[PDB]
Amino acid sequence: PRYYEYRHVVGFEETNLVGNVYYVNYLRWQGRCREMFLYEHAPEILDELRADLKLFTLKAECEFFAELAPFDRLAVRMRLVELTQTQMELGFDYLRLGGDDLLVARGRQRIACMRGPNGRTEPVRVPAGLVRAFAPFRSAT
Amino acid sequence: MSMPRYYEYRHVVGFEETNLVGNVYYVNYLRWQGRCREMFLYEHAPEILDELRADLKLFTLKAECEFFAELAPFDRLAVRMRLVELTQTQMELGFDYLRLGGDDLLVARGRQRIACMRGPNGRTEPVRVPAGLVRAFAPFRSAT
Amino acid sequence: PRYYEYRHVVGFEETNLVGNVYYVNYLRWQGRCREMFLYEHAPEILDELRADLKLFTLKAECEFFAELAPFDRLAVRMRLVELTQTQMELGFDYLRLGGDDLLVARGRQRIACMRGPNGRTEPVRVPAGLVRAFAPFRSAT
Amino acid sequence: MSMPRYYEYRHVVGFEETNLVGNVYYVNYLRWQGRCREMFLYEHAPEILDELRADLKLFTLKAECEFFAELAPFDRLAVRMRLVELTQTQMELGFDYLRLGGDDLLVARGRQRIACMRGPNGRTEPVRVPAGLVRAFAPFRSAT
Repeated sequence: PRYYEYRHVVGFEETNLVGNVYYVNYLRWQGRCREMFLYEHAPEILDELRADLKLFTLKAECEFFAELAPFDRLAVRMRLVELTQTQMELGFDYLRLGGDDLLVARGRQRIACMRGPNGRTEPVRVPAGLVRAFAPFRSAT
Repeated sequence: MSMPRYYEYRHVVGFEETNLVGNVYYVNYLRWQGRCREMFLYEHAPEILDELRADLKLFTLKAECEFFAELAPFDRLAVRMRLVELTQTQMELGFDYLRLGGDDLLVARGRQRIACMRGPNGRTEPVRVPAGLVRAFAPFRSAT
Repeated sequence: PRYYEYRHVVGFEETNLVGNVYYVNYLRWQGRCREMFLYEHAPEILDELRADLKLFTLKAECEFFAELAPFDRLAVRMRLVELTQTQMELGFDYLRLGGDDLLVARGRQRIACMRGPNGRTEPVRVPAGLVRAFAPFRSAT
Repeated sequence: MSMPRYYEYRHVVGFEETNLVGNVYYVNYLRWQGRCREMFLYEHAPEILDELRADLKLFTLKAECEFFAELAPFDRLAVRMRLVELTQTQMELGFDYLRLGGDDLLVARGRQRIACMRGPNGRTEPVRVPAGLVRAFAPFRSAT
């Protein structure tokens, strides 16, 4: 279990006039996937994130290979690519679950942990709890 | 006067774009890329809509953004777009995000790769970038 | 079972600087709830909705009684208020599921079924399949 | 010259706002109410932000919209807002949506009820509408 899975049934609001899913939604799903991971494996991070901790997204990207239709069942699999003192690089595989599974997109995010008054924040070491939650996903043993 | 120009999209940050942290949720930066590129189309090649309603599709092959600072509600944003690369059937767009103030602060940089296609939704074949679009992007084409 | 239930865990993107859920999201959940109802009870409507059928929202409204926080578990219960020849009035109860359940909002939508070229559409009788799917929700027997 | 005026928010419809049907997804109309009301604040009472960051909260008690026509991508929209009612602690805003063309077509009408509050997030007490805000809305106050 080296990845976290977020499942989603595509809705009409996510489509555009061409009939497929508008590209922005793929980036939105990265955030949804990453926060559900926190909800299920490190809920304590919200209290921090509701306090003074901040998760700053340094980079967000997605490459698209195929299209998605309304009501396609999607599985976004998140993996930990790299964990540094203060940052985390996350990888996302987007699978359309059907008669057969199809990789419709692949993305990445780099996030930095930070604390301090808005405008006067500084990078902080990845919270111990989050590092523990990442245990099964870390390449390092 | 023939120096490559950028197409500028200006936006005043609202509250819907902010999260509990107090700054702009990252997704909005990618949204603004689409908004910027479509307002460019609206102003320079509105006739592309008729094509987009028929069989023409602008398929985004890649979208990315790197973030350097924070944006707060009511901040004045300027998204500057340039055509950085044009092949037979694809276009690469560059986006520079600036917070307008005394000193314009670069808050992020983005990029998109788009492929032109025509065909039965699901049975699409690549097509050469529409002539009208190529001409429209001409003045905003970056050489470097 | 006179209502359909859509469950959702509130995420960070749905909050604003004040820490609660931005009001627009409540209206978005009505659409999400109504389409998941279709997905589970009248999936054939998509094929129609991907063809020439159109669900035109004539009215959408929501009244707010309390606030919602990130990661609160929400239950949106949808009921059929009225079913006419061509229209449907839907009611939505928004419950925050916690130690105790709290009614945080209540909304309504009126939708009209229509067919025809965009700009030249006309109201059509509610599709037989949808009427059947509404059987357990109809006041009429 | 003293006739009640409306505050106008103009928006060019984009592709993100459209659904597979080809018109604007209904949710966007409610979005535009917030956008319109906040741009009003930005232009007429920007200092409210400092209050919104501290303890002031604009709680939306009710939001509604009725739809009469369709809006397509690239349509020019005008959302006109008026203060329709002002009590000690609440405000009711009216929104008229028009598609701008030769003949401006009314495509929808909306309304919002907002309550002013201050206090520990969850332990909020109602407060009288801020003086600065009341004055800012003055010229856009509707009597009927």
